[PDB]
Amino acid sequence: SLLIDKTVIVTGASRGIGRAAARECARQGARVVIGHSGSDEGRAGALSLAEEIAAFGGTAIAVGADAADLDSGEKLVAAAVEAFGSVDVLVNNAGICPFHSFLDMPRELYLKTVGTNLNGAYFTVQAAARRMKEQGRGGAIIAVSSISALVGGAMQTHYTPTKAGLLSLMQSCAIALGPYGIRCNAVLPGTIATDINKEDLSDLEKRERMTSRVPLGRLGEPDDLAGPIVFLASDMARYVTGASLLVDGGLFVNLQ
Amino acid sequence: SLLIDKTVIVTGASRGIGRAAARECARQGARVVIGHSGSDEGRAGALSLAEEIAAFGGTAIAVGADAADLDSGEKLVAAAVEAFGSVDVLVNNAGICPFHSFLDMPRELYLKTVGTNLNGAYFTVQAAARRMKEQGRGGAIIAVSSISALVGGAMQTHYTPTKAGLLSLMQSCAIALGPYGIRCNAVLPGTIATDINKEDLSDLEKRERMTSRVPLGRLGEPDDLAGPIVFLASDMARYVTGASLLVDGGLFVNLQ
Amino acid sequence: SLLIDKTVIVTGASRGIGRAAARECARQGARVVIGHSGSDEGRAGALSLAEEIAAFGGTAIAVGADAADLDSGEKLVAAAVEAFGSVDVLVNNAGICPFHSFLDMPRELYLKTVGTNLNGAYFTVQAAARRMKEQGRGGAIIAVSSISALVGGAMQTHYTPTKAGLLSLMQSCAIALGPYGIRCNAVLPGTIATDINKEDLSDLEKRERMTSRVPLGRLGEPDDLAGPIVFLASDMARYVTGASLLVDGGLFVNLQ
Amino acid sequence: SLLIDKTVIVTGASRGIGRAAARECARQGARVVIGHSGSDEGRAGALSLAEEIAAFGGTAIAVGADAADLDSGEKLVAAAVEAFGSVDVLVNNAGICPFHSFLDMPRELYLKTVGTNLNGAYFTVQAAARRMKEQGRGGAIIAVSSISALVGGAMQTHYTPTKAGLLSLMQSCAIALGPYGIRCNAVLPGTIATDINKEDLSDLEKRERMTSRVPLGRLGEPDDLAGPIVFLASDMARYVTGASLLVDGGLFVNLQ
Ligand SMILES: NC(=O)c1ccc[n+]([C@@H]2O[C@H](COP(=O)([O-])OP(=O)(O)OC[C@H]3O[C@@H](n4cnc5c(N)ncnc54)[C@H](O)[C@@H]3O)[C@@H](O)[C@H]2O)c1
Ligand SMILES: NC(=O)c1ccc[n+]([C@@H]2O[C@H](COP(=O)([O-])OP(=O)(O)OC[C@H]3O[C@@H](n4cnc5c(N)ncnc54)[C@H](O)[C@@H]3O)[C@@H](O)[C@H]2O)c1
Ligand SMILES: NC(=O)c1ccc[n+]([C@@H]2O[C@H](COP(=O)([O-])OP(=O)(O)OC[C@H]3O[C@@H](n4cnc5c(N)ncnc54)[C@H](O)[C@@H]3O)[C@@H](O)[C@H]2O)c1
Ligand SMILES: NC(=O)c1ccc[n+]([C@@H]2O[C@H](COP(=O)([O-])OP(=O)(O)OC[C@H]3O[C@@H](n4cnc5c(N)ncnc54)[C@H](O)[C@@H]3O)[C@@H](O)[C@H]2O)c1
Repeated sequence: SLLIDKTVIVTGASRGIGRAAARECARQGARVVIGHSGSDEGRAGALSLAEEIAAFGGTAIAVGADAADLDSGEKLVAAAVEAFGSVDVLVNNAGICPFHSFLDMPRELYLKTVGTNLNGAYFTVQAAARRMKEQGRGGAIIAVSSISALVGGAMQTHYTPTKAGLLSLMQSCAIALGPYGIRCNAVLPGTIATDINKEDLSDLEKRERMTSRVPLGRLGEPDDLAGPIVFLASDMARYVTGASLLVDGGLFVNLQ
Repeated sequence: SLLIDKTVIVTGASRGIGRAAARECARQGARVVIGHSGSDEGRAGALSLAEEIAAFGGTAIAVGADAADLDSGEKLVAAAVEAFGSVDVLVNNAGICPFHSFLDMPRELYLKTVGTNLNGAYFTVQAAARRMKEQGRGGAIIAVSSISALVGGAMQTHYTPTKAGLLSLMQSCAIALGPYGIRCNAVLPGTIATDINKEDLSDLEKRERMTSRVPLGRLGEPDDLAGPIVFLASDMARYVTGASLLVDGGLFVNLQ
Repeated sequence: SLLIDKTVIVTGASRGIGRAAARECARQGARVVIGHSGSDEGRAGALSLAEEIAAFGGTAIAVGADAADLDSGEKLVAAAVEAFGSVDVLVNNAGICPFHSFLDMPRELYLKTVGTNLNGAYFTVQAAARRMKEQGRGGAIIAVSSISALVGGAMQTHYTPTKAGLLSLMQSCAIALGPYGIRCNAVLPGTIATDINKEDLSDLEKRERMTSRVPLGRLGEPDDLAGPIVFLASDMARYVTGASLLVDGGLFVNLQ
Repeated sequence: SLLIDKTVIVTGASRGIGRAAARECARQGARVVIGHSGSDEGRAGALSLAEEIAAFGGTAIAVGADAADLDSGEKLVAAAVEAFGSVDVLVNNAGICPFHSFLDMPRELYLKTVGTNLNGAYFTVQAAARRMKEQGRGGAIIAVSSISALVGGAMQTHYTPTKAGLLSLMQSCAIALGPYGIRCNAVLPGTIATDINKEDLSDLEKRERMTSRVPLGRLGEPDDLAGPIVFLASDMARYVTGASLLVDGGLFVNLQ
């Protein structure tokens, strides 16, 4: 078990990658904080994860927090220190991807995605990093960006820069927090059959073409990101910081 | 001269890389629109540059437009429309780098760098692209990103995401704009001796440290970015889009 | 323990990164095949390592196989077949780095680095992959590339192409082997204090220069590469293939 | 005109990218050396280029040289110094790509591609770089690698590592030759409708699918690489070394 006493903050853990990451952390011994949207969907799924975690002997807390609200980071660590006394791992997973054309992009739609995926993340890692610094025992930070941090997307001109900015954030934060033992890394998932990609997969017309492009012959599911995220949060990656890791089943390298 | 018919909009052309790029384009026959801060230090530099190219057979205006103000997009478009009739090349260069440590980064200063380097660039590219599509004659977009789009900066945790997002924006835009003949590329300059780093480089015991890391043996000057920017804006790059071009004297590869 | 049933072939496991990786896999329950130089300095290290893991409940043999000799592929396969019955994980680690300047690089020494690090790796991966396909149970390939696969080295113009080709080989192999359940990934270690750079790091006035470039504040040790190699070889990386994993303490991103 | 006195060595310039690069160099004032395979195809096409160059007032020489023959580099510079007195630019374009499956790759087929695309290139850049060094006036080196230096290819496990090795070579050579003004860069063309891709395009079944993936809406032709190569050889790129440049019409960023 890899996080036997580390307490892990996972944002946007209602469903998708964030949910499966928080669950596997508890299975490795972590004391998870299940952050969510503060919506009733977020509140319900988080309790479900919290209830499922204690079902096999784990412990966790559900805390609502809007990633666009720049005060959510310090509230999430404040809930984590009040509940478990320390902040050791931050999985900044919260984000949105509203597909939209570029030349007619609304200013509000763009600024809501930059604030949620980038700006809100910047102050969640900041509030978390501070706690790891004055704790003096190090820590791990994992940002969930995208394969789109390395390529483009015609309907994601407002999305891919936030994901490439999350990667770059982990690169610079790796330098600023390096001397304090705080390693910062990014996971770049490929096509994960989640709710963000539901509108495309609900067509089931090019899902067969989506799967065709993945060399592993299948789409990703949230538990594909659980293993890599807890690896980056563990002592198995003690010398890993400023790195990205593609979790895409070969999608990136498979040129056609 | 490789920009004869073209009309070029260069943001942040009052000083630094933007000035040299706007100067070299006009010597290649271009009709330049040197946007600037709206400052009178920026207006004088633009007007001086305008007079400079006026002295040997070039054309240029000067349009004060705050990049943090997203209306500046349609402002610089209409100004290049109402004086030159077309917009054929956009060089998005306006950017700030206020060196500051990560854990005590003010919200105000961080939003000021995101809005000035990324948000204002998105809608500046969007506004310029809408004109290129409406004309139906193709075009070229060039974003001045940075070597910091591939590596980190301890005092630039607020800065490197904007440049990395500038890169990713060029990638996603090259897809959405490709079918319309609009090429979008990023130039990645290394350490260039400008006023973005005048104080940062006046250590006088650390400048030569950065200088010894450049295999070419010298720091950059804004004229070194002029050649690569006109090339990417020229027909020499007819099949070049969605690409990045390191102009760093070998700094990135020099694993010193 | 995450490699219970698996059988691991580790080239160049007599010393350095290969030894630590072969040691950690067996503590994860693996049946290790520590290939070595055929040297008696390599045989003793392998036999010592074999006895080391034999001391706390592990299994291992020792197979002398020159990586420059491309028959060594089918040799290490048959040796793992004729003793353990299967080959499930291949860690291609054997490599030389004979520091030498570019313009006076002998043909013999250059071909010796290409053949040992790349050519012998290609057919070692090919031979191991043929067994994984014939079994039809999937598998994992892990190539020890380098941070030098993304940056340059003035005294490694013969060395960095082999590591960059090792990266690209993992990408192309992840496509051809993906449908057969065979994942192929590269680990990119930074500056690791081994005997590949004992003389290069004994300047004693340049070691701390490289050390100050690592944000984590220390050079690597072979045990730092053990965690990432077993992870990529484990089911934690079920959806990870064609990926690279920087293990450098932040060296790559630290634009010092 | 960008190379008004520079003398340019282009290898494998019979047809394809190498031919169109040598021709555009002459149109920019260069004194070209048209290297070719030494076959009768190579001899014929080279004379045709040489005859076509002098048709518009240029000057050039045809020289046969096998890239697999490691002595071809010094012979190519020896012919260039005997003909024009200096070596200033080296476009190492020679290479092959025999498509073949991985698990049944012949040792001879692999070693002939590593020797032609990588090993032969390493000593062609070496012989050329030496001349630029003792000339003391600098120079430019351009290696034609591939988009496959960044991705994979199922039928190119023997090909993509040589192309990624060519990139890495330019990165390390940029460091070793930096202090001597010798800039080394790589072009990464995408899908160029040449003879290497003829067997796929002669099917014309997925050529329509090949074009579908390119955002510029068309395949590449050799003159798409002429502009970028002469840019990298000119004073427009005086601060550009250790860089790669994608010339693919957006193919790399267009994820599907
Ligand atoms: N869909 C993919 O395949 C894919 C690929 C690469 C990266 N990502 C990224 O992974 C992350 C998870 O997305 P997903 O695939 O699990 O789909 P998802 O719809 O399940 O989103 C995951 C979580 O983000 C939460 N969230 C959204 N906005 C929030 C806000 N302001 N505050 C707090 N929580 C918020 C949601 O409530 C949800 O729980 C995203 O950031 C996404 O950009 C997804
Ligand atoms: N010089 C370097 O080392 C370096 C390295 C990497 C990237 N860059 C980038 O190069 C680009 C060129 O700038 P520079 O740093 O070379 O010279 P500079 O810093 O001296 O001037 C930057 C320009 O940006 C303009 N500008 C600043 N804020 C603006 C605003 N709100 N609205 C409109 N215009 C504004 C200014 O008018 C100015 O001319 C920058 O965007 C920078 O991010 C520079
Ligand atoms: N230590 C570093 O700084 C560093 C950095 C980047 C990459 N690497 C790579 O890590 C890998 C591990 O080696 P190391 O350098 O860490 O330790 P090392 O240099 O002390 O030993 C290298 C291993 O390779 C084996 N080997 C060498 N030549 C061989 C041959 N012809 N045939 C069979 N085996 C042979 C040796 O038995 C030895 O155990 C190397 O391949 C190296 O390219 C190391
Ligand atoms: N086909 C593509 O789209 C593509 C994409 C990326 C990179 N490349 C690379 O560009 C280069 C040019 O290939 P191409 O697309 O023009 O097709 P091509 O068939 O025309 O090959 C170009 C030249 O390479 C020459 N050549 C081959 N082997 C040689 C040898 N031993 N010695 C001397 N010359 C030799 C050939 O005679 C030919 O003139 C190649 O190295 C290729 O790997 C091609």
